[PDB]
Amino acid sequence: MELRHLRYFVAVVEEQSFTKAADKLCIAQPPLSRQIQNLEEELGIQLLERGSRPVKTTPEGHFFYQYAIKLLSNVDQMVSMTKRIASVEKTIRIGFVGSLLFGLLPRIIHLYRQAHPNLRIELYEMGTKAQTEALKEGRIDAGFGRLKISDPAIKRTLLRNERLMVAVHASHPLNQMKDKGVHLNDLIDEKILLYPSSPKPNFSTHVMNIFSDHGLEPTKINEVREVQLALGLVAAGEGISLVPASTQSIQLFNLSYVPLLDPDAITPIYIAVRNMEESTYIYSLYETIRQIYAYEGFTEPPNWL
Amino acid sequence: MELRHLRYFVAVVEEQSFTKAADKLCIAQPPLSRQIQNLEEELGIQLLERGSRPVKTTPEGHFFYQYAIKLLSNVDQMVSMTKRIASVEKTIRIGFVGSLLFGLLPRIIHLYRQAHPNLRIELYEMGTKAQTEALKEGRIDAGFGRLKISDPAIKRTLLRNERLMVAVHASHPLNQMKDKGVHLNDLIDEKILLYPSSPKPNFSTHVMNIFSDHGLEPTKINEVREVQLALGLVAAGEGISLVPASTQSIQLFNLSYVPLLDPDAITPIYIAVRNMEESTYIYSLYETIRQIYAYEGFTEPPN
Ligand SMILES: [Cl-]
Ligand SMILES: [Cl-]
Repeated sequence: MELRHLRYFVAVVEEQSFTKAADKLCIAQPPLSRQIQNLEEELGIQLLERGSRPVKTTPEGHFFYQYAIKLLSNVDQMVSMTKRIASVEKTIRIGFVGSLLFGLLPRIIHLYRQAHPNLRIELYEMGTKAQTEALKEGRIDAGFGRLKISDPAIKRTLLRNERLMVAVHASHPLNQMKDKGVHLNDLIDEKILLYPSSPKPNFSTHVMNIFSDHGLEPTKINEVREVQLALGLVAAGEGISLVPASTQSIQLFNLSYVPLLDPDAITPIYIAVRNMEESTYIYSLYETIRQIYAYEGFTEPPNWL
Repeated sequence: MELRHLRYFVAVVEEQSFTKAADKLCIAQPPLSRQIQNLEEELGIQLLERGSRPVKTTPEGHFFYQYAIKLLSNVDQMVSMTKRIASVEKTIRIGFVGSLLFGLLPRIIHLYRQAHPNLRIELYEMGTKAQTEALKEGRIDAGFGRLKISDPAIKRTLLRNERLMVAVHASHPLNQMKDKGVHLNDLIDEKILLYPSSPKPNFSTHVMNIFSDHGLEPTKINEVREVQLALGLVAAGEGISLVPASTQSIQLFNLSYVPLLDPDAITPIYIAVRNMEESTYIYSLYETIRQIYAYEGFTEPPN
């Protein structure tokens, strides 16, 4: 038998009518009656005095109603009880892009971590496209990326614009311009290393937008898998690359970082959250970004609160 | 006739009586009435209602008044302009891109002409790359553009960030969001008409960039010759199109413009001058823009 068999019987007994029971179940009278019939023909006992109005129970049905109500109610309790032991431990899932690993994100996470010793924190290297998908889908709670998001269900805050830099070998003509800087236009015809080869749109997309925003489109490009390969290939003299300033966490012999003069040769750092987000766990993260930044001397991101 | 007659005629219609107009000019009304009489016979047409004392003008008389306030207003401009001329004749050459003709540019230029009555201004339509190599060579002295410029021989300053908008046929579903606007995301699958088809970079580049900033690369795209075509075709039920806000200068039956909600769905406007530029004419140009920008409630920059 079914619980549906029971809920139907119970609705008929209480209402003492087949109509007030089918309407309160939002079903038709025929299927309702047929199911209780199927219940009776399965038990071998008649529960209802059918034909006598208002509908009432057989003595056997009168006992069955009492056990049925309890059993339905114990199903209700089971479900509830089962839901009480489940899902105690709070988890915050944070998505981020690999390039952000060389900046402040780690120390930010560590601090937030000290602030919440009872919180499970899961970290996932993901791109902005996946982050947006994972956010809307609940899979993550806060994303960090370099590429703006086109999606109304999501909200981006710009945390800080970060300066682009030209990684060059030490013998390169441009290295003579290390102190002062070069312009994007000075790079236009060099072999340029773009990275990562990871799913678009990634940092290579951004670099190209920067050149395109400045009327430029370099033909000598060569996409490479990762940032260390970029730098590594540069320090072997394959060519130049464009990297965030924070990437200067990586120093390789004869690898020389060189500023850009173009006021808009910048890569922004965003935090993305679901549009209607309000967890104190995210604001606490946000506050932690504000705390670290001031500590470091960057301008603070604006008020959540 | 003489200016006397027009001035004399102006006061009688401004101040509605013969004696009250005579008070304004501090002269006798016996000859004043003769002068206005002397005007109508020369024309061979009456200008005022014969005997009516409210007072009021005739069909042809009223038209003449407005013509007169315009002429008299220009004789003052003749007087005022002639005192502040310049030195026999300089030429300032200005480069701009076509899309700027729909915004505040021509009104800036028009008011600029007024500051320098004797100045020969020379307008040249050209894209950014061409404005660069033209400023470096002296062939222009300012360049109004929509593209960023890796300098360094060139100083550019951001004047304003014009909103982008989506041109759509009024039947299009997006047109529901006419007073609420949309996001680029909604355009991902749309038929998008990019303009123009000149040498790149140009506005199409920019739009392809704007989409790129946001992690979007549309596939259903056509590049068309220019803005009118793009709009024309949008009306012709051919697709959608991304325009600067000022394109709404062009209005077509069943065309409607949807605003974009994305914060960076924008088209910047830059003046570009030679790095070491301190000419008074250019400084003057800067201030006209600030003058105009102020008038329209927009932001002034430290130029
Ligand atoms: Cl960082
Ligand atoms: Cl404008």
